[PDB]
Amino acid sequence: TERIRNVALRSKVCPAETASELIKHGDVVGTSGFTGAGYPKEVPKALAQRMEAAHDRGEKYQISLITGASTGPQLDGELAKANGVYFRSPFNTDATMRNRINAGETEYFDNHLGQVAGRAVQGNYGKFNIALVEATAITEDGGIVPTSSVGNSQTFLNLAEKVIIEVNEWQNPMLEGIHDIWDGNVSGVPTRDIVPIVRADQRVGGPVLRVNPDKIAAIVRTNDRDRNAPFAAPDETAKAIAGYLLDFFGHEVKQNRLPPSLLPLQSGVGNVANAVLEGLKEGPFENLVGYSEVIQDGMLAMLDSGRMRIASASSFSLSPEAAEEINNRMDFFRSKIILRQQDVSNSPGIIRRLGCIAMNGMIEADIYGNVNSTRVMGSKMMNGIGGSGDFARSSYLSIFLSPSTAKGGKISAIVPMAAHVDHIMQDAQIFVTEQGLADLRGLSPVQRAREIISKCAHPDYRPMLQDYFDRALKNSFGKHTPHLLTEALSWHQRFIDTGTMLPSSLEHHHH
Amino acid sequence: TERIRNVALRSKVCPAETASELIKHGDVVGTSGFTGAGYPKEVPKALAQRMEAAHDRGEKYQISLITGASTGPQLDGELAKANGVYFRSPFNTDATMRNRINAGETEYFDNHLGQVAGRAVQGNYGKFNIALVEATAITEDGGIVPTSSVGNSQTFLNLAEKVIIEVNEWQNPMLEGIHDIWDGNVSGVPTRDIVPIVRADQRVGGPVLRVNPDKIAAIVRTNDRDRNAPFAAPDETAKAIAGYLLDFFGHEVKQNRLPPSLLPLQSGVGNVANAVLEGLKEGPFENLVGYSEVIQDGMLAMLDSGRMRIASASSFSLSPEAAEEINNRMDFFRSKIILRQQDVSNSPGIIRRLGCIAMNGMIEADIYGNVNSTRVMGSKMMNGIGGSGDFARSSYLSIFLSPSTAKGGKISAIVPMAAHVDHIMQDAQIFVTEQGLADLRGLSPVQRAREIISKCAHPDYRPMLQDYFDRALKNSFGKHTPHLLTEALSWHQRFIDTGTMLPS
Ligand SMILES: [Cl-]
Ligand SMILES: [Cl-]
Ligand SMILES: [Cl-]
Ligand SMILES: [Cl-]
Repeated sequence: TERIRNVALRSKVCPAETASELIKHGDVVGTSGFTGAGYPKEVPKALAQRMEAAHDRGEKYQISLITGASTGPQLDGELAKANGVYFRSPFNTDATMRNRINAGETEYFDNHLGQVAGRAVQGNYGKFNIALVEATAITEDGGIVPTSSVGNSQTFLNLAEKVIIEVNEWQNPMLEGIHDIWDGNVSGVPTRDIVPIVRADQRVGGPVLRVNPDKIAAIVRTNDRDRNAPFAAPDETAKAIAGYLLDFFGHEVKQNRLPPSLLPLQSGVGNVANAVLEGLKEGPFENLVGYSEVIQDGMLAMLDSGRMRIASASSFSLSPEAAEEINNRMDFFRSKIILRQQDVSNSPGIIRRLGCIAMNGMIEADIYGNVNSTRVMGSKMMNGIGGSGDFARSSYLSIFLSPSTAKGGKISAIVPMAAHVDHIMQDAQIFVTEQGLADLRGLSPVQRAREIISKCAHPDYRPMLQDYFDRALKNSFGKHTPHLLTEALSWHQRFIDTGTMLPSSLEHHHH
Repeated sequence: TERIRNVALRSKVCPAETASELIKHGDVVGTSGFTGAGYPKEVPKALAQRMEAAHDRGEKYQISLITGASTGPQLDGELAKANGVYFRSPFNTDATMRNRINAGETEYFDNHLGQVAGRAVQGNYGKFNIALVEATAITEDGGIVPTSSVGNSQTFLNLAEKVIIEVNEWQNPMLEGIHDIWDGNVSGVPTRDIVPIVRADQRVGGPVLRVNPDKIAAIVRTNDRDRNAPFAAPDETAKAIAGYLLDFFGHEVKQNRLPPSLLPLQSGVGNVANAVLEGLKEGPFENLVGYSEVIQDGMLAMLDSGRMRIASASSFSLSPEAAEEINNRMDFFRSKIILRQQDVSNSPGIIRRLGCIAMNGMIEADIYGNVNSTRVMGSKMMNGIGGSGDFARSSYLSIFLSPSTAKGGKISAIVPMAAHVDHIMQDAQIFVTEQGLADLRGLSPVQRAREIISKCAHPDYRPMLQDYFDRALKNSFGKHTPHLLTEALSWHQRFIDTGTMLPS
């Protein structure tokens, strides 16, 4: 079937290589793409090539690359390989791009995902030269049907001087109808509109991105796959974490602090999220609802069994197996899923109104329960804050989940002081590791520290943590949040110098 | 003219001492009180005295004290002296209470002010045994008219098992009409209601707090004063700061990034605010609107000079001169001011929708523009995060303002690394000191550093910050946000060891 159903736009179809020539050195480029789904593929590959060729001849060729969130090898990967990106925002998971960022070759700022559209409209990223957006289809009246994510595509389409569309025949035609795109003022000039979402299954818009066809400078016909990350099978650490979390939910229900259907759930991806979604599928709950950033394997399974009734997200993040399953049953799952603009999926007004339960990963937390989601040793970027801030602060309950150690035991995920902070104490109420669960509601910092050390810290590190804390309590400038500034960051430096946070017994250590 | 206009409730009047006896060791007490305005006074004093006596006889006698925000000597002060508060939330400015907190004798957690009502309903502080609320009057229908703040009072009245009302004759009877108390589910069980505020001057509720009269166990007639802000004027440092900000706003308007009337303004608690407001009072921006937590002296003046049209807040924080001024002209000012529940004034959904400009003070910022609002040397509580987070993260523009130094030049307000973080990089776009303004929008952390160091840092400290940053760029573990962890916190330790951040 013909995917470009607007006859007039067919005249703008052309090869990827030619379309990529529309993108000039210094251009700010907004693209589709969120958790490895729905990013443009062929134009970025052709761009990277021409970039490398330019560079080889001593000619500068770099762009500013603003996305929904993370993309995949064909975009972030190819462009970072070509060294073709001078500035990147707001979220990346590609390893080559991460190396450019951590070497200072690509300037990076990881804005809260729900705020990116707003800040783009305010002009923070400068003037948008190009919007580059992947589509399932173009409708009879020139509407752009998105693919496996919505992200910021509508905002980029509004702002950009020129538009390039990739129509990807790999994406299932029955994605059409799954998106909800609102024409209301979510991220524009104040006063903004009330986003009137009062239930997770509510649609407020329509199925297409809107763009003036006169801005469309090229359409490229493509056929290439998203980045479908291998399924991260839960290990015993992930299963233990999930166990403690599910025990906690069951307890809150039995104490009437949560309904039996819990509240709208936001979860991440990976090992632990997968263990939690598997536990929810088997637990004593019913009629669950997702209001998250992403749809993952475990959510599909609950939508299939009827355990989950609806899942709202901005994107899919599926394994190949799960992708195949939803592709063969898009008719059924399309009725269970709403994909929203990320400035709506990550809207704090909505997250709070709905009372979402936030469940997020972390690099580390300190004994007072300040959380680092991004910067290893305080200076090396992992991925970015993403929407963890959007959700942690706005949620009914903010839960952080992590192995108690990293790097094969050589790093403790509970430290004296976090080397960088993404989520302040006030934005984190519950911590879960494979060692147990700390409930910090209503506690002072010293009381948080007693719970976090006793419930969450690994036994190999707990005596060092207790020693730091005990001595801080005796010696800190103030006793409200006790610290020893002489050693607060010394475990990290110890790791930098020696590859482990564990002390050597050839020198003294108070514990 | 009788303040208690419900005849039947007059039979509940009793002595402050007798009322205090309703409050038992271990109780959770929610009170009125926000920025030194509208907190109960007599029952706390009577309680404090009974607490000391009990301690002497060997009887434990402490409470949990949950407020709107800060109170004053009659409440926080007296209970601190008596050592009668085991836990305190969310915001304190009383010196005696601060000393209990920093000595570890009172447990404190400074929640975001807009979230306190919600967490209290959730059960985070435990069950509320008592709500102790100051009132201007009690209407014929049994409505409780608030005094100089709303705070969390509606929520505490809802939650508490027993209610004590102090009716304070000192408070102006013409406060009645000024408050807007919403019927809706703002902070209750999800799903919450949409709060239909789309304009800062929009009233959506009524003038009184609602409470079941069967829950009222005692009404205490009182007569005692709120705290006042000092009467003290902006010095050359604050005026320099206001000058840079006002120039910034001017450039924004000229570039069409702000309207000529700007956007609703949130002005933080502090003295740099006064400079800023005093600057706006005679600035080129007309038809201004406040959507804030508090009505300061500055705001009152603009409401007077017509330069500001309306101000929404949860509370008053006025000098005695300004207090006298508004109490002479309440009929004028009452039409210009709306006092709301703090979970409405500080609602992130509302703040974002209105597109507030947030202007807040700070202890320090690091060179990457993380902000500390609360904890000196990372461990010693000043006041609390208050509503600075609610507004910083939700605002259209998040501005932080500060002298570039503290303690007569012996502390730099710009440091290699903040000893504690309240506001992350993502929540701070603009910094202003008396040295200049740093516009960080669209910038990576190293780019932020270059702006903050060059524009904001004091000349005494700027070469030292540049030295730290340059060696970090060379030697840091990663280069995205360069640090030398062996010296990131060394300026703070140097201050602890020697009394100054300047090397010998
Ligand atoms: Cl809204
Ligand atoms: Cl809490
Ligand atoms: Cl709302
Ligand atoms: Cl920005």
